[PDB]
Amino acid sequence: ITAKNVNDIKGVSVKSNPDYFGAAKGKNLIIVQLESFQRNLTNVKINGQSITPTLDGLQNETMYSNQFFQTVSKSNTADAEWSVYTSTFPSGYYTNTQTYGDRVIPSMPRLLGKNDYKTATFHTNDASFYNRDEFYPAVGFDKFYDRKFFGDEDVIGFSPSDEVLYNKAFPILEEQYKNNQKFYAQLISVSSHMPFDIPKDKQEIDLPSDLKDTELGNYFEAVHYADKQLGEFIQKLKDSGIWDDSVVVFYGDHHIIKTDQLPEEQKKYVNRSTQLKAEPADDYRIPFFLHYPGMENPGEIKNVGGEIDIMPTVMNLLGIKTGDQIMFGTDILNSSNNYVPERYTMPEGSYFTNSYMYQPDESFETGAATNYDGTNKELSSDVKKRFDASRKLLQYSDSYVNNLPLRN
Amino acid sequence: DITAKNVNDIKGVSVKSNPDYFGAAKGKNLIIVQLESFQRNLTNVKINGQSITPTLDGLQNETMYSNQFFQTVSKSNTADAEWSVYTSTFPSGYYTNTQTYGDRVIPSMPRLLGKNDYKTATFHTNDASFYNRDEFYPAVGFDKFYDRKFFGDEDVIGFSPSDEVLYNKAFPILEEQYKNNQKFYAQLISVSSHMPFDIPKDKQEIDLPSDLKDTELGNYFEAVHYADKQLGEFIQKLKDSGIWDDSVVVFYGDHHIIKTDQLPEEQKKYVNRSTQLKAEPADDYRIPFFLHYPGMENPGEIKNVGGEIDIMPTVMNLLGIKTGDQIMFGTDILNSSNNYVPERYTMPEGSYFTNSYMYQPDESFETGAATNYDGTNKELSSDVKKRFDASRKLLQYSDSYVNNLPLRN
Ligand SMILES: [Cl-]
Ligand SMILES: [Cl-]
Ligand SMILES: [Cl-]
Ligand SMILES: [Mg+2]
Ligand SMILES: [Mg+2]
Repeated sequence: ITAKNVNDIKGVSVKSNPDYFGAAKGKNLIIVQLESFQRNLTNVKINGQSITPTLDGLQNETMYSNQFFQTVSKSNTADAEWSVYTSTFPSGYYTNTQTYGDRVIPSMPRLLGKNDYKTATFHTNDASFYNRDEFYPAVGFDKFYDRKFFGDEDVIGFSPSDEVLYNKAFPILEEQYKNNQKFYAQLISVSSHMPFDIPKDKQEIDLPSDLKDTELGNYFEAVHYADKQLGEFIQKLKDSGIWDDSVVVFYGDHHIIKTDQLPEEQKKYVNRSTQLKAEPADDYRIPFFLHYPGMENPGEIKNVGGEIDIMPTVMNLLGIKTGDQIMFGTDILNSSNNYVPERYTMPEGSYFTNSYMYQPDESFETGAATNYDGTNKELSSDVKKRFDASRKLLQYSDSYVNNLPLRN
Repeated sequence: DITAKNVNDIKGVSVKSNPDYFGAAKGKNLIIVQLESFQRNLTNVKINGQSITPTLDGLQNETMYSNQFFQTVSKSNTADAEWSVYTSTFPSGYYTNTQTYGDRVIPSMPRLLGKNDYKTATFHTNDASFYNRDEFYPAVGFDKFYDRKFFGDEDVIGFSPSDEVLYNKAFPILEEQYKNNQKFYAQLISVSSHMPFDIPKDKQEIDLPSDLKDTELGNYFEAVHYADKQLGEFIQKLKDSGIWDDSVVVFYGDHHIIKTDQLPEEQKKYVNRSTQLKAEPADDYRIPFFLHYPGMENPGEIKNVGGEIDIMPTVMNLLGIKTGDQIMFGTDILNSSNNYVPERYTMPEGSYFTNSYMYQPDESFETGAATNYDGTNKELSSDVKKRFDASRKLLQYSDSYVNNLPLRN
């Protein structure tokens, strides 16, 4: 298995002389993974109250996507991290951070570490969760900051709040910045994790009575809190000068609300402005925002992507050659026909494109392609090719990951 | 390979082989009322001499009742309560079970009663599309459900007809079954005390002190008082008609709604401390539970703990119905003394409540904490470990069992 072979199997055409290559050469990298944020519940107003004003404001000054998809399996948050760090698929069976925490895993932090970046990840819960204390070394992060680093002050749910996350991380980044140390920081938010129970004094949305004592109402309070704290973190990055010297990426780890299951009177709260009339496609959309210094071309990215695509997309902006490193993702700024294979909650060979989703049943022929306007799509040759490629890619990714060398 | 015996062995609660009260209510009707957002630490409260729940307080002298009965809910609280009660299986840590498994043939209390000559119905004044009830109720084998279409749009409180309309329109249906010798199980789901607790001004009967007036807790007290009043009127009709003397009647709160430790300091004096558990969330997770059956000679406080999953096995014993090979994760609370209640979703998996302490894990079992209900720490002994392991295994088995249920089509 080689990098070329994998790319040929996927069959997505990527520019040989890529645009934006090294547009952010030598810049820092800050990535924030936002817990349980989904695109169809962002940019929503409840009686004039914006739920995600921070994300809404970023649309004018970033490249962002309305068709960016989660690529997760059994352990959703950890599968998101797996996808992003490794550009390999999460398992259909295992939790990869558990099963492969004993391997030497090629990765984004490892590659950046070979290009003079110090690398760290930040999360306020204990790193024993999902085997993170083994996984983070396995992917070659120089450091991870876990509950031991963050206090037990201002707990929301089961660990310190996003406010504590950003306030304790920022000074570390500021000191690296002042000392001319190129850095990659990954922050994993948590305050908007289910059950979305936010202290009363931190709830800022006055909910209408059809949202009171509902999962969706609680979700909106938690997302609003998380978005607020993100905005305060961004303002500190701007004031400090870090923003103008860094690539910054924000994405939701995965969806949490099944919007077609909502009570009928709550459905009016779902954002329909970029709705896909196919499930689970619509819900599987996660917000995605990308900033880099001196960007001249902000706006909507048309090519679809998933979490596995973040690494190749970012490495291109940072001007880093990936060489022989196997990546199952694609640089989304240098392709136009990308697609995203899915598994676990969907059968193997399921995938999303920029215009339709395919899902098999007992066989390819008994499956269904559904256009994003809701109409059926005939199972043509191209639909078949992506199904076959998707299944082969998953096989290769599973085999590749399973054959990684042991750390000991 | 999951059997009823295996599940019971995993839980490890000792249940009398020759049970007491078996068939004490053989052949009687069953009426169960699920009271929206009632919690035990906000019942039997007086505000300046005014009783908030005088109906429930009065029942204490003539029922078996519990001061340590717990909610067992997850993502969709009201529906998870119904799930727990009808199925005696745990709500999911991930799904809303009434949504995800509404396409299954689900073994249940109404299904089992239907095989013992009961006609079964559930009543709720909102639209049955909510939480997939219009599929869930058939899935568990209710003969009928009566929803908003049946109740009309008179006397709306909040978003649907009042508890008064619920009881007034249900009663004549029960009365006709009674007169025609049709044994029945009726499940009524109240709604007037749902948040935001908006009760019409002419229906507010508590004169609130200024530290409660126009506050969430104040509105909560008016709504609970209204709901308790209407429950009392329903009971009086059951008594007058003769149905009361021919029926097992169970009342329970679906789940708590007020986080009492988050109240303003001056409102905390309103919380009932008389049977306080000095552990959270144990204290708030207590829901009222009252059981009546005709010719009961032994009214008073049930010492053994229970949760919503325990209602089915407890009731089937009273009705003299053998459950056979039907898998139940709950326990007959009148024939055990060491029952415990696993919790999830708002607590980590392996958390549980006993009659004397709560356990909650952290990163591992060993880094968790057992807290006695007097507030003191409890050392993590072998028995504490066994219940943690059993709790986690029970949740796994329940999730697997429910996921493997056959499709209705
Ligand atoms: Cl008790
Ligand atoms: Cl559930
Ligand atoms: Cl139990
Ligand atoms: Mg997550
Ligand atoms: Mg409820």
